[PDB]
Amino acid sequence: SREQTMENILKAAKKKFGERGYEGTSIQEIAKEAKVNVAMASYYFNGKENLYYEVFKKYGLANELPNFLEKNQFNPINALREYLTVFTTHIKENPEIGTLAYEEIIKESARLEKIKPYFIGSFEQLKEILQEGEKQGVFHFFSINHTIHWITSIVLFPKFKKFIDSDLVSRIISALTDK
Amino acid sequence: SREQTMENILKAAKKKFGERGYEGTSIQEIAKEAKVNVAMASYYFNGKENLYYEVFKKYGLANELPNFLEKNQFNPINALREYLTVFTTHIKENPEIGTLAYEEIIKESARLEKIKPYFIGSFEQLKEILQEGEKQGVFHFFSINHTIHWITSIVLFPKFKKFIDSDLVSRIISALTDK
Repeated sequence: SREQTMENILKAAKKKFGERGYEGTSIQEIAKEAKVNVAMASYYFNGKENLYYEVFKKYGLANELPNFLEKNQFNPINALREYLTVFTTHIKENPEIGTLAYEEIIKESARLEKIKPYFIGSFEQLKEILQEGEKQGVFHFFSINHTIHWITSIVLFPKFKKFIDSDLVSRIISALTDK
Repeated sequence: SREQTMENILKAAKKKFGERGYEGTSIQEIAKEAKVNVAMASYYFNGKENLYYEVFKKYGLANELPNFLEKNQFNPINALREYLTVFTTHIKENPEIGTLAYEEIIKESARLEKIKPYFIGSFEQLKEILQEGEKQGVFHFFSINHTIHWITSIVLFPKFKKFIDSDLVSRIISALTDK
C-alpha cells in the first residue's frame, strides 16, 4: 500500500538525511535505499523538501512527549531528571538528531520555520523546567539562555564532550543546584 | 600554474564543502565550480579527502593566530576581548566555519584526528585565557568545560542565539566576571 511504502521511504530518508544532511542527500539515494523508484518516492511525498519535513513529523520526539513537570507534580529535579533521561537515551540510540538538529536548529535557517513546530516544544519544556526550578529556589544560574545553550550541546553532542573533557544527568543537576 | 589552479580549487572547495558538508559534496561539483576537470582536481590534491584537509590547512585561523595573553601582557580581560573580537568578526564574514566546525568538531569523528591540528589551538588558547582569568580571580565559573561549551556555541552560531533569545563580547565578559 502507498502508506506502508511511504513508511519504508521515511525510514530510508531518516538514514540518508542523517548521513549527508538535506542539501547533501538526493531523492535518488533515498529511493535506492528504500528499493523504490524516484518518481514514486517524489509523487508520494510531493518532493524532497516535503519528504524531509515528514522525517521530522514522523521521528520528532516532541509530539509524543509527556509534560514532565505535571508528571512529576512540579518537582523540577525529578522533572529534569526524567527529561534528560528521556533525551540522552533516545539521542544515543538515534544519532540522526545529532546531524539534523545541528543543521537546522544550530547552524541554519532556510527551512527553519517549517520544522520548528517539531522541535520547539522540547526546548520550551526544558525552559519551563529550568525556570520552575529557579522560581522554587533549587536551580541557580546567571543566564537561562547560556544554560539552555550548554545543556543542549553536551546532551546532543557526546563526542564534543570528549573533545573538551580531554552519569551526565547527575552532573547537570549538580551544576544547576550549586550556589 | 599548478599551484595557482590549486588555489582556485581550494576557494571553490571551501564554498561547496561549506554548503553541503564533506559527504554531501562531490569532487565533480567542486571541479565544476572551479572551472577545471575532475581528473586534474583529483590529481592535484590526491583525492577528495586530502582536498578537504587542505581547506582546513588553508583557511583554518589557528596557524596565524597571535598569542593573545602574551600580546595583552597576560591581562585576561583584554586578551579575551581581543580573542572574541578576532573570532566573531571572522566567523560572521566566513560562515563556512559554521557548517564545517559543526560537522567535524561538534557532531562527528571519522576525519577528526586529521583536522584537529588545525582547530585545537583555538580551543587550547580560549582555555588558557579563561584559566588565567580564573587564576587571577577575575573570572568565576563552575565548569571550565561548560563555559568553553557555551562560549563556542553562541559565537559560532548567532542564529541559534536568536532561536534561544526569542555587544556579544561585552555580554560574555560580564557573564564571566559576575559573582
